[PDB]
Amino acid sequence: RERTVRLQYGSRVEAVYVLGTYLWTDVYSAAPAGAQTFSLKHSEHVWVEVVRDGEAEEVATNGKQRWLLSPSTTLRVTMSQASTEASSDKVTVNYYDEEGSIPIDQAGLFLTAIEISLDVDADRDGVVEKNNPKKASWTWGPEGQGAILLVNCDRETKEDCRDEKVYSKEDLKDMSQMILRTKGPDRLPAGYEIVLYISMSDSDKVGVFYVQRYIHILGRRKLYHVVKYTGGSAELLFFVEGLCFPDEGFSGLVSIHVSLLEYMAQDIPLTPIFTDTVIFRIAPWIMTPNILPPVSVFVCCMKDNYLFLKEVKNLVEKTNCELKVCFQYLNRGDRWIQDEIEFGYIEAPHKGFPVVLDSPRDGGPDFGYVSVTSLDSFGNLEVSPPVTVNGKTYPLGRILIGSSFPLSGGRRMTKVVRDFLKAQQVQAPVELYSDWLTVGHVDEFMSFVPIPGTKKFLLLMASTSACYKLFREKQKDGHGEAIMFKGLGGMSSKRITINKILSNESLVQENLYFQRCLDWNRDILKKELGLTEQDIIDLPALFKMDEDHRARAFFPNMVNMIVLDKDLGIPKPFGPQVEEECCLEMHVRGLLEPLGLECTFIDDISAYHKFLGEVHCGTNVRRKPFTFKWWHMVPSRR
Amino acid sequence: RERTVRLQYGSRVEAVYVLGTYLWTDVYSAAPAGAQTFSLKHSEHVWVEVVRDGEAEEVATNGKQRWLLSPSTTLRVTMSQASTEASSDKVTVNYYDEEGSIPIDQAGLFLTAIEISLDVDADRDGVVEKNNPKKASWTWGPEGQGAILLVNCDRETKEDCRDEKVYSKEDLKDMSQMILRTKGPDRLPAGYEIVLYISMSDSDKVGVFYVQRYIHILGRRKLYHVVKYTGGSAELLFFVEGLCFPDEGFSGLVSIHVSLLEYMAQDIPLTPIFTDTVIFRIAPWIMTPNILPPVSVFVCCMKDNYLFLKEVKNLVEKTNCELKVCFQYLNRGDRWIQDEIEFGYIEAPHKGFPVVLDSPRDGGPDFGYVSVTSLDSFGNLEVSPPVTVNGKTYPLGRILIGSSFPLSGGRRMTKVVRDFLKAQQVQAPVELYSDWLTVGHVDEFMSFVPIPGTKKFLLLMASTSACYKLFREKQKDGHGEAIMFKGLGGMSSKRITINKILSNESLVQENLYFQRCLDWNRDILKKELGLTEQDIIDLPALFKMDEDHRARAFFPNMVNMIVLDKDLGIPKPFGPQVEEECCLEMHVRGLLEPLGLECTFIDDISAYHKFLGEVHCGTNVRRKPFTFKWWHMVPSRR
Ligand SMILES: [Ca+2]
Ligand SMILES: [Ca+2]
Ligand SMILES: [Ca+2]
Ligand SMILES: [Ca+2]
Ligand SMILES: [Ca+2]
Ligand SMILES: [Ca+2]
Ligand SMILES: [Ca+2]
Ligand SMILES: [Ca+2]
Ligand SMILES: [Ca+2]
Ligand SMILES: [Ca+2]
Repeated sequence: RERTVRLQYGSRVEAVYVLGTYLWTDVYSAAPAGAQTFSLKHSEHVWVEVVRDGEAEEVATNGKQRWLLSPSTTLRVTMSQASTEASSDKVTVNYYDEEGSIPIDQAGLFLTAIEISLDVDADRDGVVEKNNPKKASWTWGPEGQGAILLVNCDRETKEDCRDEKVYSKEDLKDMSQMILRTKGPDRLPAGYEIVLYISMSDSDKVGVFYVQRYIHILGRRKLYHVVKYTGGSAELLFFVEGLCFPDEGFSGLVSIHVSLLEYMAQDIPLTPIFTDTVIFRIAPWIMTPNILPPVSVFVCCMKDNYLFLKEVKNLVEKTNCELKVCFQYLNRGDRWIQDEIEFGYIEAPHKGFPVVLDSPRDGGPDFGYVSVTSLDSFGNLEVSPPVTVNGKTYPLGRILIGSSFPLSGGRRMTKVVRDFLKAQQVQAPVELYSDWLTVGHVDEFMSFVPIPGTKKFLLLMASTSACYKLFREKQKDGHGEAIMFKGLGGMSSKRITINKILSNESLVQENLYFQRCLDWNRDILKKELGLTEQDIIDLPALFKMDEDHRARAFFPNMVNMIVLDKDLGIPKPFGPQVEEECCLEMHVRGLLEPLGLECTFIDDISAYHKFLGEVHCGTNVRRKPFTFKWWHMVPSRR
Repeated sequence: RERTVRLQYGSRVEAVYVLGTYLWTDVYSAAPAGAQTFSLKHSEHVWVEVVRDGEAEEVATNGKQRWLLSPSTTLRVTMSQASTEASSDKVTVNYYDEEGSIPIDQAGLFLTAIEISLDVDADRDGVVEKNNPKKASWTWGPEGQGAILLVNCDRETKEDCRDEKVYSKEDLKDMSQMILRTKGPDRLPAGYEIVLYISMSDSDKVGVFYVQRYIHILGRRKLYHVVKYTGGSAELLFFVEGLCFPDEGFSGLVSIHVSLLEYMAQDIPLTPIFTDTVIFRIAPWIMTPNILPPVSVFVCCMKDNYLFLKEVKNLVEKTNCELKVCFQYLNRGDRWIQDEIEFGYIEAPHKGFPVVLDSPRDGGPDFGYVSVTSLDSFGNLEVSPPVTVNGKTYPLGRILIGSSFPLSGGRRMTKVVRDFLKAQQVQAPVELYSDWLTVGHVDEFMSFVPIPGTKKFLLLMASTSACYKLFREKQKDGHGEAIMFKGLGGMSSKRITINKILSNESLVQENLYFQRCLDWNRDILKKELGLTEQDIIDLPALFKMDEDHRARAFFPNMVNMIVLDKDLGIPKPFGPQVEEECCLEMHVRGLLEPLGLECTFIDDISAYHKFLGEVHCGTNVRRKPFTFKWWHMVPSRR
């Protein structure tokens, strides 16, 4: 970076020189009228070149050499080390007339060299390197560069980013470090100051603190901060926090600048002499698919649903997971832990923590927080395992959300949430068709499970055709009078049997139609996830149709299951009993067990004595993040 | 693309098959209970494979072969040609019990194959190719692909895109072609229709017409159109227009879909069976730098400014350009042609036209159209020649706009215009510092000129130091009493001479300060344009300071000049006369003429008898577009 500094006719010029720049110096304007040639002297630590029409020659500290004065003959001035109190850094130019070798005038440049660098960890190893040449840019990929910021959604005691205040030093651990490194003499020369600043636009995206006492110096309603200069080699440590996630209209990128400003006069703005810039990207909110290792199983249910709690506890005891049990709240649905909460995470090189998206129906440390229809529930939000589709890899998987057909006039998840998920970018969301379901959640018809002992996975699909095939076989086998819902006393008077199901003509037509809805989804998943029929297992399911021609479960949907590695908690179907075993249970075992999946059926409905299509319990599994670092992905240009 | 179609127990299935897809067919669900094996037959133009657990074998039209019934044994069904009236395309599956070789039941699939493709010129040669496999994406660069749309800002008789109506067939020439190509029998089977559609979001970005009668079928308040199906090989020609340029919040990309919809029942939404998508990018508004060939010179001035008009006409007569003369209007400034109008262009493979940005102070065919401060004027908007900066090429140059320092609280061009220019992307704008000038326009201090006989160019910078050096030389030479403004009778009583200028102490300090403002710009231009001192010439300039400490010209700014290749119209400076020639004129000739630039001084101030810092005339040159195609650029990720 070349910077212009002119000698003044005939007055001396004093200037700060910032290392990493060099000066081009006009000596011609300061020459008195009539002068012919010029000579120069300079001090030890100042390098000077005479540049005549593009050709440069280094000049000695004390030479007698003379050059013709000319607009195209200039100086180039460089310094490789900062000034100290022992420095006298200068260049002095003498001017000569045609007649005689004694100088007729003199112009000089007194310099104070300083190092100024605003530094961040742009190489993404968690430590702040000195002046990374790439620090002003942000690039994706394994070779990518530039610093990362976490949204500080934490709380120690709204969330931590809600204000401009910092209390716990623990908070600073969530924060990215930014260091202003300087070197120079005891003070800046008269008329200079160093100022950190941000744009008005980024002022709601960031906050910056300086440390027993943490001062908030940039952020909401603070766009600049004058920095105190310390001489010698000094470092000022700053901590930077993100205030919000990428979204519609916010890419995730923010910038912080430091400038050396020169005081000109009263009422004149100060001149930026030198500016250094660092860029941060705020880390996206990321979702964890069923293939990732489980950590904690969160469950909600009424206090007296005893079988559910015993059977969930038993399942979890087969694993290394912890069980967290939560009951119902006045402001939350019976399923709220599944529907109102989604466990994601954020990651930076230095730190990461799980982060919960919380969407209450009505209404900690390193667990972060944050017209409507049923499709806005997080039962309607899933994510696939890592996939490759037509050569394009999605190392974090793809987010799936249920919707309706474009021209249908049907329900759709709110634009605000869809925009949020799309803006995270690294999960490249796909819309499925959930609006044929009364509740409208993708988790009603589909799930993913890992295949034990491999790196592969399966898509599990609800299938009505599988159920009808099975029931027709059992009927052919002489089991037509086999009764469903055994043990649910509130269903007993209905006397529902395989015969009674198979003879219901309108129910058959309804379920053929629902199977078309399932198959439409099957095709989208196969296309957008790069799946073949070998990656899919069909689980028998059955639905009843409402007045809107939407489906609700006839018996509990087995596809919505707790996946803990090889161990699966599967909703107990209460299917027809053949030889004192549920034919639905036996059929599901026959599909899954050969692959090394272990099935545990979990009864969440007995406590209610009947099943009308609604489940009153919910579960959500919190998982370890992907090993793959999000910043190593190269998302498509948006 | 694999699509799911199940045989129905035991009822026949009729389906449309779209070429470019294949069907996976479940034969197991339709089998009666107890059946053991199955056999199949199929017609000549239907290819059938039995796929047993991933392994596929082609099956003959009439074989006797039997396979074990099984959920994992399915059919794969493909067709390579559309159906005609002579077609009977079918697959028939027979089912067998354990005992006996006579079929116990049968299920069948009756098919009608059709070709459906929505086609655009994605390869950017101006003709619409058949089903470009890249047509659903848009990529930058010489190897880039996907179709281009023009904003139809034209008018033949607001602009043409302002409504949904089309009159002149000439209009359709501005429009991009989109063709729906189909092939099939006389009619679609019962229960199907073909529908073109767009998102609500894109409905204000596009419009689509179908042709003596042009019907507007998609656009504002029209999101879908049912297409009439014609049998045999048919093509429906559509014309597509852009309604607006890329902007803040609009990337420039729009999508159009066609779907085959299947009617299910009353109150049920129709099922999209097949969807094809094309994407367009709306061409950006591009600015033309002074290096590009001039076409027309537009000029405005009062009717009686005779010298100006004679001298401009004389200049233009040295070239092949046409002169267009415009006078003053009540709603427009004296400079309006320079300040309120900017001539850009747009280009698509098929067509391009110049497009004017019009910003009236108060208030045709293939010339398109479209708190505030002085910085919003287009005197404050320039563009550099093509440059390369640190290896990064800007083949269309970079847009330059004047601003103030970030922390100054000074003036800045309105966010809406800045956002617009940034969104065009291909000119990668740079902000300079213009706010030290009373009027605040970059064109007051800087310009570009080509170097005749080469591919190179020069930056011209106003310089106060150059003026002081020259005046001090002339004074030393005994010319101190040389008078400026000779012939301007309204300046005569001031008796301004070189001596009087040089002895004004406060004026010297003001101009040293203005030279610091110029040099700050010089450094930004050198940095952001990749320029060295060899690419720059300094023109003498002088300013007076106002109460806000901002500059206005002391004598006419020569840097704002008409550039027609080697020929330059330069504002006549009215500088001090030495030997009956203007010393400013002679000095400027001595700089430019050796490079083969021809200088003509143009007097725009004599008609006013004095110069107070304001010029009452304006010029704007309309130029040929770059040879380089904008879509061949690869802009940085935004
Ligand atoms: Ca580092
Ligand atoms: Ca925190
Ligand atoms: Ca806080
Ligand atoms: Ca924390
Ligand atoms: Ca969920
Ligand atoms: Ca083409
Ligand atoms: Ca038009
Ligand atoms: Ca129109
Ligand atoms: Ca036209
Ligand atoms: Ca302009």
